[PDB]
Amino acid sequence: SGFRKMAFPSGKVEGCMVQVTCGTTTLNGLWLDDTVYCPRHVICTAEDMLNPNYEDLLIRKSNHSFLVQAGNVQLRVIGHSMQNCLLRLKVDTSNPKTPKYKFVRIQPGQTFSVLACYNGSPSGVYQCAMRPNHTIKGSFLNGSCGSVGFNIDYDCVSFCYMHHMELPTGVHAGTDLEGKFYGPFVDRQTAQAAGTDTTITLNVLAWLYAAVINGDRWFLNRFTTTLNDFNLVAMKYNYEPLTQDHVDILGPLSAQTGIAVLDMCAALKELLQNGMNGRTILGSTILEDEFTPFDVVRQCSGVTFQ
Amino acid sequence: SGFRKMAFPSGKVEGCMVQVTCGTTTLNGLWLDDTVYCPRHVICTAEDMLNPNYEDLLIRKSNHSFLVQAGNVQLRVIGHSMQNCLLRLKVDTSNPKTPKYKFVRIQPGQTFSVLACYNGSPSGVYQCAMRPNHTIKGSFLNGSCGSVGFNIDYDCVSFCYMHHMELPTGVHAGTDLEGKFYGPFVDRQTAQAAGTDTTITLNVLAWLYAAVINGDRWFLNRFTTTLNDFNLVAMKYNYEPLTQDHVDILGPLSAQTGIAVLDMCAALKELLQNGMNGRTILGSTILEDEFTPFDVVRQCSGVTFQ
Ligand SMILES: *[C@@H](C(=O)N(CCC(N)=O)NC(=O)[C@H](Cc1ccccc1)NC(=O)[C@H](CC(C)C)NC(=O)OCc1ccccc1)[C@H](O)C(=O)OCC
Ligand SMILES: *[C@@H](C(=O)N(CCC(N)=O)NC(=O)[C@H](Cc1ccccc1)NC(=O)[C@H](CC(C)C)NC(=O)OCc1ccccc1)[C@H](O)C(=O)OCC
Repeated sequence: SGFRKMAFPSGKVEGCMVQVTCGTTTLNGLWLDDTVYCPRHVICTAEDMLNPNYEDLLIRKSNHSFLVQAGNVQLRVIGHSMQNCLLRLKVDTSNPKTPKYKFVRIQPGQTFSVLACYNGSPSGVYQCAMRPNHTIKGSFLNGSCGSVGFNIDYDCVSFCYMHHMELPTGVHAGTDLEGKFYGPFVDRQTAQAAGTDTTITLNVLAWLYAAVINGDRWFLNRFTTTLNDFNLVAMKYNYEPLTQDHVDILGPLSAQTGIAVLDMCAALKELLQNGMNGRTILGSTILEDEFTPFDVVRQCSGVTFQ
Repeated sequence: SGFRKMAFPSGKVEGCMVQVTCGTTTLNGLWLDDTVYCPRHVICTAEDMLNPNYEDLLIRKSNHSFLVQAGNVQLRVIGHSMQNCLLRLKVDTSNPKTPKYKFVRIQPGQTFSVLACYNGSPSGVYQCAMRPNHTIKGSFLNGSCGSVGFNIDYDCVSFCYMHHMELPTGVHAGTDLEGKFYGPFVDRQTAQAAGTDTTITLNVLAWLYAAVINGDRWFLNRFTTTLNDFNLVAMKYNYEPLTQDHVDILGPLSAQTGIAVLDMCAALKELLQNGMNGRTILGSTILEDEFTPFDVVRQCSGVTFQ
């Protein structure tokens, strides 16, 4: 019993973290096989963070311009290239600790674990969701660029995020492991802002199923709704529209709890309209939107507490 | 910027997790040097979970009654003993991956990371606090007994919890790594209940400092309070009393933000008395009590966003 945001155990990714230094800049990198990946802004200098031209900043770099440090050991750089907003440095050595891994591009509303690192040294791990506005609400201080986000299935690490920037509202922006940003952001210190965000409807509904699977039914009601009517109320509250795909995704949870998805929507549409005020759901006031239906299945019992 | 519950990276503890089987029971253990530690209830049988006599259940066990499995490898058991509510099994082998470690007995209000494991296989990590009523609000399903809680400073793992039981309210109970329970609980399936819990005042105040360090001042006020007057209001709301020790602990945060602790108490005493209703603090409605002043210092910037 219990329901907690939880991260994947971080050990397979700790054995991949290194420190990359170019000049007086040090930031984190990710060593997998014989390659180190890191934000290309490692090559910026203090005086040009506004409009760096990376292609031009890089052609002035050689292999011995980069030092890669793994533990107390120095990795020799034997080639480099840029890929989108990342650099790929070839090192002497293949990392004995490389796990099975994939690189994947996570989709808004999905969740992943962040391993926050400074100077190549892991300091903490936490779960977060890719927001609909393509930023994440992370927790990162100076030196965290290069920290990665990932998910793990069986023995395989699916890397999905490398950290790059913080935006004025204190939320965070970064790229996939091919160096393509999430969202419209760019790796320069020019004014950028997160676009308005929206609540992730699919996740809020999932988390209502988890509350029920765990034993709470208080927020239910005897009413049903049309997808279309629900979506009218969602607009008003700044929720993403619910699509039939989202409804189908929620099938297994609906089946385990015996509550039809559109009955759960009417319950949400009543929480939205009438408030919670006085009562929590799984320890929370505020409808929580950072758990996927997959995260609820992974973590809850397969047997409903009826 | 940002503020997130975060766990310590879990890799050093993943390399310590094994599976211990006695009969048809399998649960997790913790291998450190040449010893495996696990809940003694691994020796219970289906028909006596109410009143097992462990001393008598154990004298009927030999070394070859236990199988210890590390990865695909079998560890031979070469001696065993009981210690309080744990067994210590000596294995053939010293674990090559033992980190520097200590065993410590965490104190109520402190926080630690739990690595949830099933069958010796880590599945997730999350942060939780030792509640004043000596249970933790964890998230654990059948097979999680033996999962551990820990903190890490530098290279050293301080183990503080091994999981044993779930109580009817869905909260959790367990022991230190010397096998002494936290709280008045016992390792048998006889009726037990968590005592009434209380909110952890020191942590709520810490988290008000973190909100300020991050840049929010909304809940402040022009008023001050007496420790004693604050405590009157704390009783009414079911908060632990605030002691001068707690006040001294909060000094560094007070100094970084320039808000006197007793001014922060008056602000809390006004949140308590007037509600939050409409506004959040670091993303939360509900005053959060699962971050220590040490966890806020570890995670926030050292420079206040004034
Ligand atoms: C890199 C690092 O630690 N971080 C993470 C910061 C954090 N708290 O998450 N990354 C950076 O600091 C960015 C460095 C940079 C990136 C591209 C090009 C040049 C430099 N910069 C920022 O994240 C910056 C804010 C910092 C807190 C100052 N963000 C923006 O400028 O966003 C755009 C913007 C919006 C509004 C007004 C102005 C700008 C680590 O710092 C490092 O090694 O840096 C080397 C460059
Ligand atoms: C051990 C295991 O996975 N867990 C963790 C359970 C969880 N979800 O956290 N531990 C147990 O299940 C306990 C097993 C046990 C302990 C001592 C002696 C004999 C057996 N039992 C419980 O935790 C049990 C509840 C279970 C969900 C059934 N708790 C209590 O009975 O609490 C006291 C009580 C209160 C009110 C009424 C009755 C009892 C894993 O299950 C294993 O290997 O078990 C081997 C014994």
